[PDB]
Amino acid sequence: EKPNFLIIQCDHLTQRVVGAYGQTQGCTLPIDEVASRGVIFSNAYVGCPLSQPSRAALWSGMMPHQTNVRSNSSEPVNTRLPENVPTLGSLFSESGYEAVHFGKTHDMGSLRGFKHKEPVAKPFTDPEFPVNNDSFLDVGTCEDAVAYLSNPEPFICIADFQNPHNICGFIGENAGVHTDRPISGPLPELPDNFDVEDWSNIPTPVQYICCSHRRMTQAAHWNEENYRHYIAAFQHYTKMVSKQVDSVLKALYSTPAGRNTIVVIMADHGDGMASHRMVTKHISFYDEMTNVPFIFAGPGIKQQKKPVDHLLTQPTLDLLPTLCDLAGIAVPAEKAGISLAPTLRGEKQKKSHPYVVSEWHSEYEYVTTPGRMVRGPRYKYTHYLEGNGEELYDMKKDPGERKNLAKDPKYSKILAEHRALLDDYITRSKDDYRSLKVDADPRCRNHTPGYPSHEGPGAREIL
Ligand SMILES: [Zn+2]
Repeated sequence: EKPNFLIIQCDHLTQRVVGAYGQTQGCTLPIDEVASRGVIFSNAYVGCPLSQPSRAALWSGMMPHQTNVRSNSSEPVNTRLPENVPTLGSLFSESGYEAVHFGKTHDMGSLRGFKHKEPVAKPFTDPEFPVNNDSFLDVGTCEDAVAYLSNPEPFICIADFQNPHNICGFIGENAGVHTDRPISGPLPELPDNFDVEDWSNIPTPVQYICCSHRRMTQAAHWNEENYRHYIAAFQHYTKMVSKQVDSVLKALYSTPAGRNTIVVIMADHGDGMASHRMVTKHISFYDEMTNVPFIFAGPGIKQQKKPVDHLLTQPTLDLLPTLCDLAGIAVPAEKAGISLAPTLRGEKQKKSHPYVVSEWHSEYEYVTTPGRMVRGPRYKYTHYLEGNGEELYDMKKDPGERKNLAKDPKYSKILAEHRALLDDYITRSKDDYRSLKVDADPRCRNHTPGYPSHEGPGAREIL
């Protein structure tokens, strides 16, 4: 019998908060239970740390400059994926699967082939944290997926949850200098990489996220207590969505279809979680935002106690071929992803990514400051057109990315070697990166570098 698939994706969800990754306890027990039956990938980099580019890319198995959906802007700034591009939904539908999608779309046409049902917001009251339509829509999504799974073959079902994206609304309610609303639970500690060591040693676009990113403008002058309350809220919205994941899985396993279902849990991108002073996602490529949870379990998938760290994976590219392989569906040769089904099955992985990549372009076209990330087996390299800025982090010895090695002459060979990987990427993927124009108004680079120095309203008000 062909397997069913349930893909659960949570917007902003991070490795740090998912207990299976070993950093934070107590926030994701239902996800951790799935992980404990299957396989989790340590190195799972998304193609862009932003929702619409990530999703347009994910469901088509392509990179953002190829879909040409490079920001969150709507039509005509970004155009829907052409109907001739194969997608996860087209491939599965054409192979006899019922393909259904619940929850957040934000796909710019890459969900073609799925039958989508729009969720309806179901409001509720939270006595300690701000909640908004992000959280209320998730209630509807959960109801929809529960109803579907409680009476389902073969099928592929996506449940696209918003949380912990309600962190964005939290930041708005706590913008600027403020005293935090008291909460009852423990107040988390700041991460080891909270502080930026040296602002002069990071790229211009990253130095001025306070100017270009509304949420960073709002948090720029936050104190340490303020950031700790941010982390608490992030954990709270994570717990909230984890309860919905539990409800969805209970529905799945309530009929005989469940045991024949492969479950995937992932995120479109992560969240700064105060690391590098960052809130949410914008411009930078640090692991908190680019390296997401990527968990599989189900029939034929052999349990692995240890996270898989010997492979570099790219969910944005790899999900489509992995699911097709598990379903016995031929993948178009042009798709650049690499099926992980052999690793999942305990069979020989004959092909793997030598490196993985992420992209930045713009958020809403106020500031266009393209960049690229290359994660090799050990080091992460970043480049930004603006100022020709570069980063180089030793991910083995400096997993917090505190120490930029790009200007250290001891690392000049390593730096060259990673520039060369970017060159290979640009060639093979037909990236127009090197020809792109920076549009970064000097008004958004007009104070001493770094967020504590930020003055004034930021790009969306000034430009
Ligand atoms: Zn600023």
